[PDB]
Amino acid sequence: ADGVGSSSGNWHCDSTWLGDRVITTSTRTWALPTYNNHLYKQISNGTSGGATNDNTYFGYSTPWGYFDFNRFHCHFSPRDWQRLINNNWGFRPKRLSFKLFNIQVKEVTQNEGTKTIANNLTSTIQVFTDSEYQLPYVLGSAHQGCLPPFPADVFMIPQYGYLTLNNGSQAVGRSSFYCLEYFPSQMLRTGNNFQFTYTFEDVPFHSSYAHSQSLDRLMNPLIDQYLYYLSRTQTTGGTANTQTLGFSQGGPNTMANQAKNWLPGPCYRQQRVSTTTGQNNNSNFAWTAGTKYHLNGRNSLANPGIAMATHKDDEERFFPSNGILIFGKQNAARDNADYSDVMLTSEEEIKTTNPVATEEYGIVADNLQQQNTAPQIGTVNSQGALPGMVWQNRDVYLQGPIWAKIPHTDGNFHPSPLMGGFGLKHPPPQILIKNTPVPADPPTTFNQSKLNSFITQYSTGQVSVEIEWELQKENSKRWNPEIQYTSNYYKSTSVDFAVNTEGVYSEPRPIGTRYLTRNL
Amino acid sequence: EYFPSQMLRTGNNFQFTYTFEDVPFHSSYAHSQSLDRLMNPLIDQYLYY
Repeated sequence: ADGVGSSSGNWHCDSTWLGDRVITTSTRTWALPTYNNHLYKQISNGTSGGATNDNTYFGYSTPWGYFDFNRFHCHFSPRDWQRLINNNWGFRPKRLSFKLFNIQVKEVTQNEGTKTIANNLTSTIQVFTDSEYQLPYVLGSAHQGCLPPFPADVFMIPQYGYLTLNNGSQAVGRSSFYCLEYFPSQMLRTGNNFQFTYTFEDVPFHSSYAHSQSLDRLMNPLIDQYLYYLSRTQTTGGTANTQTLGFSQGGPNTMANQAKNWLPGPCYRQQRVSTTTGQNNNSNFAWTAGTKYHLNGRNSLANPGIAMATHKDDEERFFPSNGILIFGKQNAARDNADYSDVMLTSEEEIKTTNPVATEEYGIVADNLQQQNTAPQIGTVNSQGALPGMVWQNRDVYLQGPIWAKIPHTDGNFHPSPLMGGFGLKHPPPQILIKNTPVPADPPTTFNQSKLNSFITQYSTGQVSVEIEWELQKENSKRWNPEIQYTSNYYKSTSVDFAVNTEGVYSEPRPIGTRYLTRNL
Repeated sequence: EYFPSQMLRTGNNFQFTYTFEDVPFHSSYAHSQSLDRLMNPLIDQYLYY
């Protein structure tokens, strides 16, 4: 049975590689504190305080907390991530299991200056999953508070909150309030455990590979085309130079002129920034020159935006202003961190199919030329979908997110999340957890006011998550060797992806998925 | 007049049936959230700008 003196689960951290499948399992130790002193609170921000209109909000913070494993380093060790990206053309999630076990509730009393902590054996926690998607879904915004990448670390559970419609700092009639105690929930004492299972819906494999061809090079280099293009509008001669028409076939020496079947993907142009700072304009342009969208009178940066190549050849010092993912190095500051404290990703691989984020999409015609008027052209800085476009998605990273919830709407176009990962109409459900309030002694004459005098408590336990992943094997006939992700050979003060002398785990660099190649 | 047609005198009647093809439900509702507000208001992101 389950009692005070027996454990309700075991520690599972493992990975198993079987054929076309890999199964990861992770266990961590968590600590859960009481939030808001058991209260729900209205929160808002408005111009009155001095915020700009672009930052206003209205919402609620709750006493509850939630579990989040939406980063890949929750499930994969760095060596496992190497096995995946060097050997496979793609992967996708299939199913998951979740367990919550070995739960301990503790009470802390304050007397004079000294603080003491004891067990409370009869207290509970409450847990439920939102399986019908009835709550605002705050997973998928890339918040802090996921399970830690390193299995020995103990993490704090984050507080749940949400936003609803606002006008300035005020609410409107359509604004919704939610009470989370209004769902069914399971209550657990120190001997109880909790578990559920979930199945992923069909989703396309993430493409982990780069193309070894480019979209404008798909032709046979040895042969002419049978089609023709207009090669000459004027006679080339001694003196006159009158109007003429002349035509040529496309061939090996004019590839720019040949007829083609396909177009590069869409473009929304970003401003370019150099990591060599003396090359940048001297001014503070991050917001005023930023790439933005405009919704209901608010301006919001398109960050990272649609997938575009970070730079062209030999340009690596440049990046789009708001167009890339940027991670932190360990102990990086929250505000105004220096360039040496952060890690910049590069989407450079998709340069074959996708326009570079800092250039125009192309050129079109402005006017109607004639004998009287010379022709004029114009530059295309944003281009939506054209028939014949092909494109790649943004890459995924070991530090980065896995899935997002597709918003429930009448229409969408190519619902792949812009921060990267798998779009899901029915994502893995969110998991809510709370300490049950325990009153301090009531008065001995009746009073109708709600009791707000409590014994301070927190809880701890273990959590397990297990995901099964499907693999897509690499089939290539390429003769020469591939690029692989590898560790450095040379000696160093510390080992990458390990602890230091102080005990702190760190991740030296971001690692994407695209190493193997494939024909376009 | 180049199609087949049914002719009716004062005692006759006419009828037919039809089945709609699968179509998505019209959405009769407004959203209570906005697209730029979907985040958790209490927590920082781990990304940088």
